[PDB]
Amino acid sequence: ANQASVVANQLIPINTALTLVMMRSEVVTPVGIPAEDIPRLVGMQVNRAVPLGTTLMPDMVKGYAA
Repeated sequence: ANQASVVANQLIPINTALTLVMMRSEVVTPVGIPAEDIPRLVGMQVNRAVPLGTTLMPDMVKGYAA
């Protein structure tokens, strides 16, 4: 119904370490990384450029394991 995922709040350049300003929470389909995980995502690097509005998927974050 409303499992919310992490969505890019701005273009996140390749290899950027994620900061709080970059991540918003939205109910999107397909479902991505749960919005509850935004704390854990801080400081983790993205392995591809992530355009504004894209859902962050598990495979996009180096070192992400849930």
